[PDB]
Amino acid sequence: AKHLFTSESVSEGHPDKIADQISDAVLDAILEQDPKARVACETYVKTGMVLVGGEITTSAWVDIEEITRNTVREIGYVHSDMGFDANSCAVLSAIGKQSPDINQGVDRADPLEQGAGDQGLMFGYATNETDVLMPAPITYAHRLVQRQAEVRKNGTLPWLRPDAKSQVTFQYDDGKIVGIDAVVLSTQHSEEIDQKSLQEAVMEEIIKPILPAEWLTSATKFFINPTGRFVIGGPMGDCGLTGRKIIVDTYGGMARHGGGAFSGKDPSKVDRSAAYAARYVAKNIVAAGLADRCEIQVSYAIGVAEPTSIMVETFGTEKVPSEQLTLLVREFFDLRPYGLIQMLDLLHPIYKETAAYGHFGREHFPWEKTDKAQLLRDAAGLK
Amino acid sequence: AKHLFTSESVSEGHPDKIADQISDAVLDAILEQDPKARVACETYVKTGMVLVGGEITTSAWVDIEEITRNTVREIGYVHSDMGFDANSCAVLSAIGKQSPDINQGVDRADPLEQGAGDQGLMFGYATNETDVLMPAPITYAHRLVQRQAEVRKNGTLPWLRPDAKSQVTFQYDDGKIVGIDAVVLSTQHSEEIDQKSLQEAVMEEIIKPILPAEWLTSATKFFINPTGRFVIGGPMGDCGLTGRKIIVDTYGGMARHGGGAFSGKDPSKVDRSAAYAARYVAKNIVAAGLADRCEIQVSYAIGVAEPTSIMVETFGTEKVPSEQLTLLVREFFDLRPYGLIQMLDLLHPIYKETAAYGHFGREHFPWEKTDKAQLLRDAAGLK
Amino acid sequence: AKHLFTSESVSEGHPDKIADQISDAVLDAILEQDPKARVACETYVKTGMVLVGGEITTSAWVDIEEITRNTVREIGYVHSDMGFDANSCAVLSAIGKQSPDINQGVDRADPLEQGAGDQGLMFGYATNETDVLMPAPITYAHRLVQRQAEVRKNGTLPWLRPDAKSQVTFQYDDGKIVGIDAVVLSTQHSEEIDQKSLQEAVMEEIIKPILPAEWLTSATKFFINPTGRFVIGGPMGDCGLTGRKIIVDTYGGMARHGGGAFSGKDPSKVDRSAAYAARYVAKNIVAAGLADRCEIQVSYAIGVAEPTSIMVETFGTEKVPSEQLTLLVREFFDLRPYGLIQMLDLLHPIYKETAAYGHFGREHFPWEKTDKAQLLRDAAGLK
Amino acid sequence: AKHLFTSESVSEGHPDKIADQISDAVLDAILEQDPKARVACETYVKTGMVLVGGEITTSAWVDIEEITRNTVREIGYVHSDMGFDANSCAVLSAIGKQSPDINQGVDRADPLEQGAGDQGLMFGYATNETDVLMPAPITYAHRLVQRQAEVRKNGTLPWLRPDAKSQVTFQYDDGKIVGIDAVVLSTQHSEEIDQKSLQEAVMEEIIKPILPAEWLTSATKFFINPTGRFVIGGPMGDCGLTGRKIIVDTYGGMARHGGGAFSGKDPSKVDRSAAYAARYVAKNIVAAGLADRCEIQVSYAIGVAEPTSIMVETFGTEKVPSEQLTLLVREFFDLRPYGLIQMLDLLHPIYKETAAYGHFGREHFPWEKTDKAQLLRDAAGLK
Repeated sequence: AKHLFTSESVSEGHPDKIADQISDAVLDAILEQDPKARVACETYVKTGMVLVGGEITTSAWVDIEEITRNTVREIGYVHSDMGFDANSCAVLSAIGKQSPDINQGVDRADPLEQGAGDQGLMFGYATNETDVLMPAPITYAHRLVQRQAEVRKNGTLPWLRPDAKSQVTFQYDDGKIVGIDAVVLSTQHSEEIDQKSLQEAVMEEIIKPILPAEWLTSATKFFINPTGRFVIGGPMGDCGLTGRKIIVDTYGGMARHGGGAFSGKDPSKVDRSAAYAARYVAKNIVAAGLADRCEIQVSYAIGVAEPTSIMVETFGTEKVPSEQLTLLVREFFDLRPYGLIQMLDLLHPIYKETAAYGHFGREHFPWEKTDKAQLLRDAAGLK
Repeated sequence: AKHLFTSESVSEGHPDKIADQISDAVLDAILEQDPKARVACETYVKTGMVLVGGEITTSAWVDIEEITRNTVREIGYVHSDMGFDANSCAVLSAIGKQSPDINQGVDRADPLEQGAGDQGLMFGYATNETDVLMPAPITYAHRLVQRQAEVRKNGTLPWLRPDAKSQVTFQYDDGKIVGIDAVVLSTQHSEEIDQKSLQEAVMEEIIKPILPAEWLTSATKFFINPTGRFVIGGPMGDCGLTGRKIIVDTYGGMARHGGGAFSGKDPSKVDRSAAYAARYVAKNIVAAGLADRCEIQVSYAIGVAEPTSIMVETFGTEKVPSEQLTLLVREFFDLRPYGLIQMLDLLHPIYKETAAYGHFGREHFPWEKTDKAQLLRDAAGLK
Repeated sequence: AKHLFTSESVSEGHPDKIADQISDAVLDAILEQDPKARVACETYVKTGMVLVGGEITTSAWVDIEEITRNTVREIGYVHSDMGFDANSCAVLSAIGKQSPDINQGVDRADPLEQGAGDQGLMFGYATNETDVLMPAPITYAHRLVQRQAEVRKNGTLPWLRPDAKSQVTFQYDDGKIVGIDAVVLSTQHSEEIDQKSLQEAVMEEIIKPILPAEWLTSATKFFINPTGRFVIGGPMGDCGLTGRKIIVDTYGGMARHGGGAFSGKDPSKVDRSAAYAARYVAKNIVAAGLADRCEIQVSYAIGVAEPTSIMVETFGTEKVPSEQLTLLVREFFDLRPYGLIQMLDLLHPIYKETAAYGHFGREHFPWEKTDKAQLLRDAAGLK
Repeated sequence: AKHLFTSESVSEGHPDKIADQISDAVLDAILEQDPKARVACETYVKTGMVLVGGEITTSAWVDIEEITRNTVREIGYVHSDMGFDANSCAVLSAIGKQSPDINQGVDRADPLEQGAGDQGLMFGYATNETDVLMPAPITYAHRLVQRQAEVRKNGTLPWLRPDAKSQVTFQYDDGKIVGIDAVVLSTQHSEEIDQKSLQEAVMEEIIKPILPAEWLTSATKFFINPTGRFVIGGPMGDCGLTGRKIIVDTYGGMARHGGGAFSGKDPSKVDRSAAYAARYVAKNIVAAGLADRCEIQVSYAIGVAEPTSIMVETFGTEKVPSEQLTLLVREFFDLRPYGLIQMLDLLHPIYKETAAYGHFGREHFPWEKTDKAQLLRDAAGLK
């Protein structure tokens, strides 16, 4: 039953994903020295200023002027003829520090893996459409621009200044992907490149090697780079702030995504840590037999680490009844907040990368390493 | 089978909304001198500062320093131990004024109606779930703390500083409406009101005579601020950020959401303007009997008028098989970008009411009026 | 009786003189549209931000983002490889606007050329050592860098990025300048120029044509460009704010300079307008006979446009007694504040230039046009 | 012959000083972890904001956000209708941390004592004009509103908000000391005190028992705030600015002043450090009988230890003909830059007391101690 869904992934580059980078990048050293830190990181960016604002609390003492500077080096904005160089661009910073004690915090927490957390409604999903478990669109969006960040940096094309937007559409007939409608990839590029050669370059080294031609029709629209030219890119003309690029980070479109800001929270801010657990259970369910597609919802108000809701659903997919799914899950991996810190050893430095390419997708994440998966087949049956 | 859900909200007090309000307020005040300006602003607010940074094209001159200022005025913030006073509140303009022809990022159509925007994805969702064709957990969340305001200006309960977060937690059975499981208010109270004291006048006056009394279980969990001492609130401690609470700005958690910029953009920018129109399509596709819970996707590509993908699920409940109506929409809801503009009488200041309390929700703004409805039933067949 | 005094003039370029430029440059259009405006203009500059802050009040409505941008074009900071380009450098702005009425102002003013002004102690001086009336050092400081801004811009040397510091020393034996000890001129320059050629270039096209060799010894030290190289210049590594480069603007060293911020005040701020009158009388006295060297002091508290003090002194120079000097002066050109606005027609746009090269010195200033000069000889005698 | 003078001052309340205070406070707090850091900061303050922007080299980590904050605390600003509260006051770091070797601008000597700085000019001036060898119009200005503070913390007159401008207006005859002509206080008063009411407790308690009563004419003009309603004061309306009140920071108006950076620089930067030392030379060259009103110039050139010009006028009154003592100084006051450092025991936090109320003025800081004095009299001849 015919559908053609779409998704956008923007690469590190597009100002919102810069922010995400500075944000967590203050967070990583402010964690590496003190993983018990509470930190958030609302970076604003545009034109000449990276404002790294927000509130911290660690033993650690992170330098911000270079953290900020440095990842703007890293993603590659270096002379003005692009649009803000890493190095004559002010970092200002308005980080409110409270002091590092334990007691009157924004909750109070006391036996360790009980009693805790804050307000937000975090969904999870994984599904079998893909080789690893993410909906087919955001994958062949994210991947696409991830070859863009391979094929600038290494020296393959010398010309793709890295603010790249990349959209993709899949002709959803049934359960499977029969077709894939239009690949929209715009990429910023030097004054060197006449468009016909970019129109050519993109399709060799960025697109064709990562779109599986077995789907690729003779209906499928290449829309590479459509508005004239792109030279000035990154904040030079536009404005960009922390992670309101929030769909692209977690199932581009397909995620019931219950209000939630991803990068730059330490892991006691539940909107993030708790929601990774919502992935860890969903995938862990899916590839292990118990259904063709799994989604969870988990939800907390402030305080009660006894979680206010577990809305598991499959949409006509399940192995046992919809109820026994829930049943198994609950007994198997507790999602009280300081609980999920523990399950997958979170506060040690895995962050710069969660900003930029896929917050879950690359098989090296604590939330992504499917493990207590094959331990689900056994209580369903041996499957 | 049965489910629980949750849907948060924040008042005109929560930093993120206060910011968002200001950005819509500059959008708005830019339109009063003319509507045809492209204009996006983004604020960041916290502590002692609001920076209204953005890129504006317009012949309007509006002095942002006033607009920021009496907007924070309209949120009640005066004697500073209420978080930040809107008299000392610093104000920084970083809005880049471009006049009506040399921008980076323009290029266009021939008649008005064939133009094209920048790219992305948008959805909208209806349901006679409750009154309006909102999925009324976000709505009973919202409505509940629509009353925090009513109170402040109406004198009656006096000590409420502006902030309100909230979660309604409904349980749901597979049809229409079962019972409340939990409901919470966090208002930031006066210094003067005793903790237990506050709870009750809340109970017997904010919460109940909003939140619809038929469903009241002997186990409806009632969290009036399990923290209590919400007092240094407002724009302190958590920072502002324009255009972040997108979910509670759009459809409980019940929304399939696109990445994106609801507040702070003129109705060219099809981030917002497609996803307003996708309630014009949704409410209507319910309102005329032909389903009972649509969600139509729209997407667009930059440098194209003809959109790239449009899909109206029907979570069951379709009173026409399917590709019939998805021609009907194609027949009389011109999804071409500038088309929408003219469809939704969108070029007017209208907008500062948006940032507040659902964009679609309230019966006023043209995005929920049942205009094109019986014109479908008699069209998809003649019934 | 031997002395060797020094002075520094920095060119437009050195961050403090940038500021001075942005400052008055907001002031000129905010005057051109409304000369009755009160405006001040504390621009901060460093690295990536020009902050143009301060308070205004006009009918006018000056754009600031381009004013700010534009004079950073003007003095020539254009690609990053210098240190902040005019155009990916944020201008932010925090200009506090009051509204344009007349009554409760920071004084109250009522018949026109009476009753008025504010607190400050403004000295004036002119003397005969120079062709026009300024002490010999600041002249052969200012002039020097003013050939630097001729010999970059025009295309003579293609290489002097314009943040130039220039110091000069005069062997003061008696009343006259018998000698001139050391010309210290550092100038910023491309990676093109090996120093020996700069060491050569400077002495042809910048120094020798403007130091009168008739003084120039074979003792006189050229100190051109001494710390290694200068490439990055202007705010790129240092920080710069409005007119605290305050000696160089008014008799580099030799001015009793009674506390006072020059650029970017409109002319009801007495520290500036009133003090120009302190020049208009001193020069007007000097070249017209009545003494070899004249200095005045004038001084006001807030309010009483009847000026609290007139400390005229010559230091053993006078034609009549020191007293009759005062006597003539008083009868001749009144220095109540709204008085001196009038004498020399000040509020019409002469400002961008008062920041940068000499606040008095170039023979086209209202304060500098000596006129009621020859009308002093007559009441002394016919001399 | 006779003269009038004037000398202003501002308290720890006037914006410019409040800023200056903070910048010296960061300088200071940077020295506590080590003295050898080059460090310059500059603040800008106003309304809701303090940005401590600057360039620091140091191994110290000091968190500016605290230092700015409890400094504005120490200026008394709390309940916001007193101008700006120092709890909501936003704080922005733009201090560029460089570690101990690759800077733009270093290059140096071989022993410590032959090093060189950046360039400029400095003067210092003594007189047993009144007690200390200050020209005590700035001093009776200063001293007078040194008492505004004494009062606030001592409880007695309570309603004084922190701001004080002031002008003493002395008349002078050609020798020692004649009569007061005028004296004014602008304090910013409470909302509560009646205008006439305030004047008198001012009169009979701030002004008199500072300002030395012998000289009290039947015509000493007494301006207690001819404006009266000074109330919205502090850092509002006129902006802050680090390092601007240089005259009232240095020598009435009676100072020959060099351009420059008294507050906010470590004692390398011979802006400040030469002009502290030129009171060590001045006070001393008076203190040992050999003149009664010196002013020695020093200057330096960048890339030279040996200074470029040094001159000790004697406005008459020289008890040694001249070039004799100007060898003596050359003999035992090593004016070579790092020399001074070691001469003036300058590498210590000392400094936040400086920004307040004369740099030289008070008998404590080594810049007014009569160390080398009788060691001259017996040296310039043996008397």
